Amino acid sequence: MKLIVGMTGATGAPLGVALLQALREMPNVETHLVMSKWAKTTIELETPYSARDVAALADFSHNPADQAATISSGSFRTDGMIVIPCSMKTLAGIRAGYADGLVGRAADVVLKEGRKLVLVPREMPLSTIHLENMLALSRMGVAMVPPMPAFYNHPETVDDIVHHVVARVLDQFGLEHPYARRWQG
Amino acid sequence: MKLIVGMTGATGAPLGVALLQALREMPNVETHLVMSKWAKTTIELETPYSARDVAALADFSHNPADQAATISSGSFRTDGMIVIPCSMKTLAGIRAGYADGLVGRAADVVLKEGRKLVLVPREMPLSTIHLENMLALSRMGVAMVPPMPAFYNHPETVDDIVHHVVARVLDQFGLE
Amino acid sequence: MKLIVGMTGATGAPLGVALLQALREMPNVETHLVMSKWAKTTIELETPYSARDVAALADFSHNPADQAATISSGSFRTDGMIVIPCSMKTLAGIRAGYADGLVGRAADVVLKEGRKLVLVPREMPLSTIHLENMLALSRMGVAMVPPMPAFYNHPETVDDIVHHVVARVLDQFGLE
Amino acid sequence: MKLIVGMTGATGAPLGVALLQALREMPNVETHLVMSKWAKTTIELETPYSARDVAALADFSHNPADQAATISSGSFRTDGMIVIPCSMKTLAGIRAGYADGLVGRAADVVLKEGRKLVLVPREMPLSTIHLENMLALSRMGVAMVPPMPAFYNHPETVDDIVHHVVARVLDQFGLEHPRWQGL
Amino acid sequence: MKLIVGMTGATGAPLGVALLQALREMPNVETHLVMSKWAKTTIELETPYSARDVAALADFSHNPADQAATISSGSFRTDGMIVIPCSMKTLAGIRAGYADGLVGRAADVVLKEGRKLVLVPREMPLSTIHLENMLALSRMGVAMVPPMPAFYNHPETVDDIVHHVVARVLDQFGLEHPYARRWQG
Amino acid sequence: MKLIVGMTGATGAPLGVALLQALREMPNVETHLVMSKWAKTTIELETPYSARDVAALADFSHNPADQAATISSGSFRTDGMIVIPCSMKTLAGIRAGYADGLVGRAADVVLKEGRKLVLVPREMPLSTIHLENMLALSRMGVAMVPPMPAFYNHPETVDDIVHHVVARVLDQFGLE
Amino acid sequence: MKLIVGMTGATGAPLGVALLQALREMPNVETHLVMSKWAKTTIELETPYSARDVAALADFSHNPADQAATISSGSFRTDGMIVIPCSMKTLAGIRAGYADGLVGRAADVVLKEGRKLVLVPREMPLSTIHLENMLALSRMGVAMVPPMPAFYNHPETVDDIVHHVVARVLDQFGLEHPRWQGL
Amino acid sequence: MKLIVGMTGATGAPLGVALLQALREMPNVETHLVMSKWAKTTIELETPYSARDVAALADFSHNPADQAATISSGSFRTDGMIVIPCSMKTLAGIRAGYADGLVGRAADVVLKEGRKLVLVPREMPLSTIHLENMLALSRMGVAMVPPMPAFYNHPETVDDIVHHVVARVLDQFGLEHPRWQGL
Amino acid sequence: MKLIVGMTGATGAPLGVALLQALREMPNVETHLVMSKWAKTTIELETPYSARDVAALADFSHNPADQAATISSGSFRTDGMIVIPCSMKTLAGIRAGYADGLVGRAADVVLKEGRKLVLVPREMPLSTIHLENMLALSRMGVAMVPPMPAFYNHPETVDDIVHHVVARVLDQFGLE
Ligand SMILES: Cc1cc2nc3c(=O)[nH]c(=O)nc-3n(C[C@H](O)[C@H](O)[C@H](O)COP(=O)(O)O)c2cc1C
Ligand SMILES: Cc1cc2nc3c(=O)[nH]c(=O)nc-3n(C[C@H](O)[C@H](O)[C@H](O)COP(=O)(O)O)c2cc1C
Ligand SMILES: Cc1cc2nc3c(=O)[nH]c(=O)nc-3n(C[C@H](O)[C@H](O)[C@H](O)COP(=O)(O)O)c2cc1C
Ligand SMILES: Cc1cc2nc3c(=O)[nH]c(=O)nc-3n(C[C@H](O)[C@H](O)[C@H](O)COP(=O)(O)O)c2cc1C
Ligand SMILES: Cc1cc2nc3c(=O)[nH]c(=O)nc-3n(C[C@H](O)[C@H](O)[C@H](O)COP(=O)(O)O)c2cc1C
Ligand SMILES: Cc1cc2nc3c(=O)[nH]c(=O)nc-3n(C[C@H](O)[C@H](O)[C@H](O)COP(=O)(O)O)c2cc1C
Ligand SMILES: Cc1cc2nc3c(=O)[nH]c(=O)nc-3n(C[C@H](O)[C@H](O)[C@H](O)COP(=O)(O)O)c2cc1C
Ligand SMILES: Cc1cc2nc3c(=O)[nH]c(=O)nc-3n(C[C@H](O)[C@H](O)[C@H](O)COP(=O)(O)O)c2cc1C
Ligand SMILES: Cc1cc2nc3c(=O)[nH]c(=O)nc-3n(C[C@H](O)[C@H](O)[C@H](O)COP(=O)(O)O)c2cc1C
Repeated sequence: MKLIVGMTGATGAPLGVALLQALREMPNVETHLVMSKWAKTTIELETPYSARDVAALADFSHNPADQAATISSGSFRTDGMIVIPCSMKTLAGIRAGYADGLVGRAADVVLKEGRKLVLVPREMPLSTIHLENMLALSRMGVAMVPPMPAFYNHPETVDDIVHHVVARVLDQFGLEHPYARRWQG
Repeated sequence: MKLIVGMTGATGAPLGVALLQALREMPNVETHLVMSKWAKTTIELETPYSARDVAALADFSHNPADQAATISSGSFRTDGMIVIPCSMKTLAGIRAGYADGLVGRAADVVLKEGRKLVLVPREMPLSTIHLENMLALSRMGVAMVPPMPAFYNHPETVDDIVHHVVARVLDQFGLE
Repeated sequence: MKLIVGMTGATGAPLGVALLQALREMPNVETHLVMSKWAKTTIELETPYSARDVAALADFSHNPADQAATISSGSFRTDGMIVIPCSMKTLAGIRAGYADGLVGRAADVVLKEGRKLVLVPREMPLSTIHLENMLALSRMGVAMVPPMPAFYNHPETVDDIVHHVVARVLDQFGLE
Repeated sequence: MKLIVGMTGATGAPLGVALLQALREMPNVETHLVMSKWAKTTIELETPYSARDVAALADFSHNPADQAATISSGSFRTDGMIVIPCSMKTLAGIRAGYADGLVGRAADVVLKEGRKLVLVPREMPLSTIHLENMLALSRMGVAMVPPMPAFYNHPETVDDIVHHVVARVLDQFGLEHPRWQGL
Repeated sequence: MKLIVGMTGATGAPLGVALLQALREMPNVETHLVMSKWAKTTIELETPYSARDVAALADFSHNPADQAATISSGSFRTDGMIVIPCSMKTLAGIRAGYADGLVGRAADVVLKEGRKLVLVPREMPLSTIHLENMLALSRMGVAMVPPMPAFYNHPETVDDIVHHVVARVLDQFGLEHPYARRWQG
Repeated sequence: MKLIVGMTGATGAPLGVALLQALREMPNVETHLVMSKWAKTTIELETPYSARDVAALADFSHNPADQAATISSGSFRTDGMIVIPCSMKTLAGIRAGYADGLVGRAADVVLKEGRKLVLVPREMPLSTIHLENMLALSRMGVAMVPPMPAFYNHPETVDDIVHHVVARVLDQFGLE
Repeated sequence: MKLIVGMTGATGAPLGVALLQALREMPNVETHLVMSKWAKTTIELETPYSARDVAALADFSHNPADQAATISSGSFRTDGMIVIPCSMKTLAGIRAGYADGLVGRAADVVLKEGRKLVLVPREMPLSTIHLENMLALSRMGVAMVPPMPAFYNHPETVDDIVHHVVARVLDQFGLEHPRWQGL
Repeated sequence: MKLIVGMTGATGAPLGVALLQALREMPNVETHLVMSKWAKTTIELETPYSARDVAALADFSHNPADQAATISSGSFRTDGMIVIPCSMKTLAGIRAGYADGLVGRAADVVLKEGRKLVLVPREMPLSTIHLENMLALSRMGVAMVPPMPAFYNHPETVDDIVHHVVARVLDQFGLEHPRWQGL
Repeated sequence: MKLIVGMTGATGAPLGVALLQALREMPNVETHLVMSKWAKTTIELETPYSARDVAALADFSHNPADQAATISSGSFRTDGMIVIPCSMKTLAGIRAGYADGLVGRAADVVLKEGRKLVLVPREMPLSTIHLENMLALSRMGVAMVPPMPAFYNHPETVDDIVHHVVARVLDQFGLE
């Protein structure tokens, strides 16, 4: 299983780091990371990790301006892509198909190859434009997994919420997060 | 100021309790609470409070089946409504106009009177139907304020995230 | 009052410079300027001023690449935004939501927060694409105030036409 | 070349007058003028000219209520039409196809024959209805040429703006008015 | 507060007269009336007032063919417009934007300036065209306030129904009709 | 039977005159004629008749400006309406609902009451706008019976073509 | 000039024949004819001519089933196409893009190359499906020219109507057939 | 004739080079080239030529970031534009109207002036977003000319395919490159 | 594996012949060929082969008129279908659902059963109609794999271009 992990400059960099950490604990999974310029800023602000620390969580890390990277090619097989978190700018770019950098190009390629795209859109409030773009991509089979907190499993800390979101994102690829707190009835 | 607060059976009952607690501190605000049947289950499961405790946080607590409540009529003036959290079922009913209980009727009335409606939709993932319904209501000027965690202010506890969302919902009505 | 003034590389930088001069005559208004890269080219070709001169007309002048500026945050309260003049490319980015820089990000934020956005779109002719984008934004309550000459008040000079457009743009925020 | 020129009651009668003057200097262009009722009001308020003065600038002048004029039939060949300036009411009538007078009829005819219609829409602000109407006609190949002032060529007077607008309108028919290059 | 009051040739002229009467009793409110040709006919048929009697209820009255009236200009500030009753022809004109007379022009101007437009559409049955036009304008924020009778407050006379409609129309401008019979529970 | 016959200023007044002559041969049919201003021009250019002659072919001839005529009321029962011929402008007014005169008002009323409307649209070529308007009305059950020549029955004269169109128009109301 | 002329099984074979005769009088126009199967039936029933007679009126006559004809490729340059008259079935095939025979293929080719397609649609009444199909092609710049009789020029015979229709069809290609003025 | 030629970072730089060479053989055609950043990468990887070599094939070469170039204004008359090959990113930018660089701007200008835009879209497979974008521009009269190989004329080399594509692109402007007939 | 391979009369019969040759090198794949009437013309003009030669490349070759063939039944399990090359007319028939022959019927069945359909659409230029039909089918999950030349791997011959297209078509079914 080869997964692309795009990270983007929406607040919620801890979500990306945690997903990358959980992926690192699965040996059957090769990860290709692309951090946008603004994701690097957000990682540094919101987590104790640097961008290089996060890059080291992945098997491969590609430059966001590098349209000649492996994952820019359709013939280079992957099982899909997660953008976490996904900003409104990146969301809008993917919907329009304006593949100006590698996050956008890798996403455009994933879609043309029929591979799974999972977005973790984060913004509040959501406007009509945000919702239009989300719907357009949803109709195409793109999974929309905003980081909405669950309270039924009695979370206490931010980590509790992050890990639940990560588990529910991973569900999209039939992957089992080993600390998921699921509904029992 | 008169505000309708709808509570609904989406996970996130602490979101609604906290908004009610904040509003309680504002004497200038008259609150009209409508807890759905499933919001009572979610409150009692996810909070240390009972439905009756939450009811006591509001100036009025209308029965979710009472289509004869003051707020069911457009002639009764309010400043608008918040549904927090808002389930996909309730969202869908509002979009369709299928006003079969008081949460749905109050919302339909708010919309027909040109009053402010603010929804706190909570579901994950969001499907095509959810997004269709959300989009259609957004085009009508309904505020969509999902409980999206912000990390730029370095939250530590669930209370931190809850506090942030409530502050932003309050913002929709110029409240601090 | 807090107003964001975006300047964009459409011909008509004198419209933007004149608006900022008129705002500087109002001591109660805090102005946040964002000049695009091409707006600087246009200012220097069409006005007596340099980019620095125009920057000095506003309380703040943010870098058009700086997505961390105050006005990129929703929680930072403003009374809205004017893009004057507004090129088709900027208009297109806003309609699409492709918030690549601060003009785009500030606009996207103004819209999500339900604040007032006023665009001064300048292009001739207007293509199908231009009108599509204008129509979509208009349905959302975005004011479209193109710099259309009025001849009923018998203008004589360019300044007369400029002044009239500015006053009507100002009029959107109930200003004289 | 045969061109229909419609004038309409939006502010900007000076734009229509200057177009007719520019077309008057071109011998192998036959102009057919239709001034709307409210255009006469706008001409007289905004220019030093009377209605008859403006009518004299064109080869033919047709009554706005005359649905039996030459230009109201598609069998009468022309090279197209300019409405300058074009009010929101006239723009809406054309979009709807409600051809109540000659301006609407001629425009409707130009469209059905597949000839070139150029509109000079003027209103501010532009509402949702305005934009909807403009977009629907744009999709049909109707040129939308609002009188948007250019500043890159350093205008000083109203005339500078008016003549530039006229030049860019004329461009639609490949006609040269007596521009951007490098920087 | 400056309000434009358009009247139109749908049955229901008593609704217009009553709204104008109620407005006359509010000194903070300047009214600009435009009666269509057919409204004049309807006023004379349905009320004991003449058109001039109704004109005298307003602070200003403009000619329906007068595209040069104050209210035809956007720069002339008003707080909005009510068309009461609003015929299907007038409704259709406003939706198409075919601003052929002053009722239509003043309405078109109100919409371009972002001011409040309140329509009191009256026709029965409603056809697909009526409904299309009503919806198009509704999506733009135009208030659709058809004169539908309420029976919960136990009306007895036509006046009872007229005054309730008028009160509910006035609600659109935050104005208080002093004889409103509101729902008490 | 009560039928409204609208005449409109499209070329093809002989189609309208012939329809009225054929109806006058049916003693059970009460005809309500409304000739538009331009229909009078067309009748006088294309037929041997004057406006008065054509008016005398029907039981009633209402003034095209008279919005108070019997047929302007829905409660006044009719079996429907034919517009023959129907110009694009009249077709456009009906589709838009801009019922400025009696032809338009009578049509708008026929539609709201669910009565049968038959249009004989005449124009060549048919533009996008014309087809839009025709399609919209067609979706509502409005019959579109343009005066299309049939050559299978070997016509020789204009009257043969005219007669065939009239019979097929008549056929809409199960008439011979 | 190279023009494709398609004929189709709507009533109005006399319209197609008269178009070919008018084009035959024009030396610098090369006509390519495609008669549909049902058009041959309509020609023989409605005219004094046989199928071969009509084929002789054109420079080239292609089999309606021949998808290998010159006109079935976009590399073979023409100035466009007229389908006269055009049945609802053929109109629907073109709209759908279901280019089963040469009439549909040539029309599909004309469209993809951005050349001028003119249709002479004939049916009565017109249904919702007819109008939908006509509208969709109209939006793409396809001229819709139904054979609508004009009466203002005082016709007496069927020929008068036929020749006027032909003249107005030819107008689409700027060709003059051997009209409205004033009143 | 004045033609804008845009080159873009889709595979198929040989297609753009061959178009410029073919246009170079035509004296009364003035070509304005705009190579995108990624097009230079594609040229160098896929051809024996450098960026400067290709720029020398055109009369004018404009920087892709230069929004002040002659071709960025509608007052500067051209006969239209070819983007060859056209990436999905550039195709999407044009459709959206997001005219961030000169390729997008010139294309946006060509469209607003009603001049002819021809795109040579290349990607495989084509996604829903690609097709949506292509369709929206097609509706506006933008020619969509993907580099689809023909086999009926029996090609042997890559050059055979390239030159046929070029010929069919040129067809859009009525230019003859130095085809199907019968069977 | 069971694969349906439709061949259609677009130029590019060498693409279809090459695909069938590549499949014949895979012993686990049962191929069901349907050559259209015009595909036979194209094969004989563009390849060294006759229709019989191409038929012999597949396990089954069904008559393009035979709506009773095995693959016309949904209950007959397959892994999907490739149309290579796919003309605009065939593409149009599939999008419309006008399943007049076996290529159309087999495709309509593949879609109703939720099996994979891969079209190799070949035409230049692509008109509005072509793109409409392609877009509609694409929204349903139909893969659009037009024979687009790739120059990054430095091809020299027609066979190089052909081979690359085939491998990417194959790639849709996870084949080499
Ligand atoms: C600290 C901070 C927080 C931000 N949070 C969000 C957010 O949650 N949602 C969003 O759409 N953009 C957010 N942005 C704005 C984006 O970072 C900006 O639009 C940027 O251009 C995104 O580019 P990228 O998607 O390529 O990373 C934030 C920016 C800053 C600096
Ligand atoms: C503990 C629990 C959590 C739930 N969370 C959600 C949720 O997050 N989003 C949602 O749409 N529905 C959620 N539901 C399901 C809704 O309660 C259910 O659709 C119900 O019909 C909603 O009715 P109501 O909106 O009137 O309260 C949840 C149910 C349970 C019991
Ligand atoms: C002098 C000159 C005049 C221009 N005028 C316009 C114009 O009026 N409308 C427009 O959309 N673009 C115009 N542009 C092109 C834009 O500058 C270009 O699209 C640029 O990318 C806009 O970027 P921005 O919106 O961030 O400023 C002009 C460019 C130049 C230099
Ligand atoms: C002097 C004055 C200025 C006007 N300016 C405009 C204008 O700028 N745009 C517009 O749409 N209408 C404008 N109008 C209103 C129109 O004249 C009015 O809608 C009229 O019905 C148009 O009719 P017409 O298009 O047949 O001329 C103006 C009216 C007056 C008297
Ligand atoms: C007495 C009478 C009652 C009418 N009632 C209505 C009605 O309720 N609804 C409607 O749309 N038109 C009604 N009309 C028809 C309109 O008056 C007619 O369409 C007229 O053209 C409207 O023009 P106006 O809107 O400019 O006044 C009525 C007409 C008459 C004479
Ligand atoms: C002799 C002549 C022939 C006309 N023929 C047509 C026609 O066939 N189709 C059309 O839409 N308008 C035609 N018109 C133009 C209309 O008469 C014009 O649009 C008029 O405003 C229609 O108004 P009415 O529908 O109320 O009669 C013709 C006009 C003249 C005088
Ligand atoms: C003599 C007769 C008259 C016909 N007239 C028409 C007609 O007016 N309009 C139409 O759409 N079809 C008409 N048809 C039916 C068509 O001929 C039939 O749909 C046929 O399949 C058309 O095929 P084609 O377009 O390939 O010629 C007529 C058929 C017959 C035999
Ligand atoms: C050699 C290689 C081949 C590429 N081929 C294509 C292609 O076939 N189609 C496409 O849309 N993008 C292709 N790309 C990706 C684009 O180059 C990338 O999206 C870039 O941002 C396009 O920018 P531009 O249109 O300004 O040149 C390719 C990239 C590389 C490095
Ligand atoms: C040699 C030649 C090449 C053709 N090339 C194409 C083409 O590339 N695209 C297309 O849509 N049709 C093409 N056709 C036309 C089709 O063969 C025609 O539309 C036929 O009806 C298709 O039917 P089918 O899809 O059942 O094979 C070509 C025809 C000939 C004979």
